Amino acid sequence: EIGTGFPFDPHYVEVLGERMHYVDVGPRDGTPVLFLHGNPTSSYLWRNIIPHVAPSHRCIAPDLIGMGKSDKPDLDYFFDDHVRYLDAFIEALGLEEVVLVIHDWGSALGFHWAKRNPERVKGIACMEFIRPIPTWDEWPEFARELFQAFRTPDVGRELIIDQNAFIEGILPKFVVRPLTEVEMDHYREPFLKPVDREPLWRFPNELPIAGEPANIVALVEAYMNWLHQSPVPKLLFWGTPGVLIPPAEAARLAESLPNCKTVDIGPGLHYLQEDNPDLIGSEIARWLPAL
Amino acid sequence: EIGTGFPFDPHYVEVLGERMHYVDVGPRDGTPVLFLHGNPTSSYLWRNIIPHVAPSHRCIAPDLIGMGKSDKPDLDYFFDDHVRYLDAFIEALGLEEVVLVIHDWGSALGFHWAKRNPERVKGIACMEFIRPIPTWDEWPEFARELFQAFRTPDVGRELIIDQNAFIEGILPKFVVRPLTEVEMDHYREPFLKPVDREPLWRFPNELPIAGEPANIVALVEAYMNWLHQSPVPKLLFWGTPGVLIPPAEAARLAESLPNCKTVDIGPGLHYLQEDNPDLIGSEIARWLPAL
Repeated sequence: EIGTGFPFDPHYVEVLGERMHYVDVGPRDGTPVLFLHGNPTSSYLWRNIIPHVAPSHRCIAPDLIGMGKSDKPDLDYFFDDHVRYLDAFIEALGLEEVVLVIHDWGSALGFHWAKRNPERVKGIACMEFIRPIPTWDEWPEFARELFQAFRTPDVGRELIIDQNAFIEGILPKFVVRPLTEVEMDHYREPFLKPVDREPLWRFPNELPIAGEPANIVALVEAYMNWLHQSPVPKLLFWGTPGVLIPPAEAARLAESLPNCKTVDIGPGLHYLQEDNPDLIGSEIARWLPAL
Repeated sequence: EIGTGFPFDPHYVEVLGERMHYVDVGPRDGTPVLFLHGNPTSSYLWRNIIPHVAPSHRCIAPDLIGMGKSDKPDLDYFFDDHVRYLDAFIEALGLEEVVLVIHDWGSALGFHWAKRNPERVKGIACMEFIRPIPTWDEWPEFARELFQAFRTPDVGRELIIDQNAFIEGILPKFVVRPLTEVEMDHYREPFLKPVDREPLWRFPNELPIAGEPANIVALVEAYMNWLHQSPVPKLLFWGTPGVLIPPAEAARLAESLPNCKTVDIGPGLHYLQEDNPDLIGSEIARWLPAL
């Protein structure tokens, strides 16, 4: 049966400013065995291996920096930071030769230390260690999406805020005729500073798609249900194939909205003003006096 | 031949502490025609339609707050923000009755204003306007992925820091037998503060998959090539089906790594310690004296 206790006594050491924790049991002559844990574990992972090894060798299992009972200093916790703090943990204990028992990122660390002090590593016990993974096909399928998600950053902000996707990508995507550089530079001009793209990223995150955001969903619903009953003269322009108002939806609204005249601007996506402003303008002009 | 220039003298109005640009052309009296642009455009979007309406009617084309030549305050730029600024802008100019010409988020503003001020809207010309989108199948396929991307947050950080996925999700996912609540509480204790979950999240983002990060890929490739030529004794534990080291890969590293004994721990995924610690310690301890 697998035991749940952590029956080891806390041993602390100061190193590069931080107090790290490590279990230390076993004798003090000969070769120590250094137990290196991974993510999101700590020395507790070894609680039921160590007692088999303790009655013969020194068992040293440290809590990696920022984990376990070691102190949690505010830094990135890059791999090269665990490297710095572990090297420094080893020497802070004066360890000479060691036998390594490693797992996971513990194994990236142990292996990497052993390559940098080969003369000093007398044996390596490993399990489930980090090799390179050439393709995502070799990650087990039941875990692939989860680990693919873990490496997904702020995709929306990176497209819109960083790469300016709504100017550089959506405008030409959503106009049928090609825009010109002069036109695109007019469009680029108010968002040359990335920080100013905040509204260009909040807008699509505010769209009423699949029930969210709920507030905007209900507000749009309410004005659309006002619109469906109001006798206000309405002029709907629509293009083929459109984006938000595809041709079949323009037809339905033609009879679905009171007192609504619709106009076929021809081939259009989203910015119909940029594919056929002449027809949109003249039809507005002709429709106005009749109000 | 579509016009590229913007031949409009700039008008400005002071609306809730912020200067707002607007186009103002055409006769004074009569019912004004108010053009509302959307994302990510401005009154420039309207530039070739206005020439058709200006002969007969006043044309007012504001640049929404944060956009065009209008002031860029430090808002989040929610829809509610624009509703506050547009409303004040309409009142700032004294507009009584209007005719809206609206598109995109301009249409969401115009419609929502008109619903609150119906007796003030003499007409509505609209194009590609915002209505509730029930499912993502309603969105054009050629743009579906891009707009879902726009609405993707920091998926990695929300799972690991906010939702604690490596502790609540990966640990039981990666251990064949069930963890008890006491064991889960030992694993939870280092990171009850979500800010302290930094390494939990940076570790999977450091894994060497698909060449990223290139530097961790190289460092791990170096100690692996070192390992394949080093004669240090190695004891490789592995389970079925494993995660990082499946049975067949274990089998090949039995031959590929010199001075290597291999121990099948039986069923197992990634935290083999938690599936067969006795066999692991037992075999380490019988391996140690022969070092």
